[PDB]
Amino acid sequence: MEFPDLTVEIKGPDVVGVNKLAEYEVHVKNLGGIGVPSTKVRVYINGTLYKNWTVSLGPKEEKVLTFSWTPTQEGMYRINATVDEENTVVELNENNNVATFDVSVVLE
Repeated sequence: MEFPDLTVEIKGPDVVGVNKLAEYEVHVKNLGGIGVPSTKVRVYINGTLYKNWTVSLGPKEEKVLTFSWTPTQEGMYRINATVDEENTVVELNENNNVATFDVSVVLE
């Protein structure tokens, strides 16, 4: 067809202080033994786009994206990452290409 299985992962600190810089990583890999050149990985915070990357992935290839974020307001933040948001490639799984990560920001 052929139909890859793209997946993404969010990892990093769970609780961060206010007005402090934290580093997070996105782990994106192919699991369909076919490479996608069009592979776009994006990250949102509370629905709003924070950052984006365009990359290419070969068969069973993994790439690591990084970003650094300083939350200036205290509160709960939900960080989501998606790959192929625009749906340019049809995959073997469609729910297996999103990652949800919960962050708590404190004034501490």
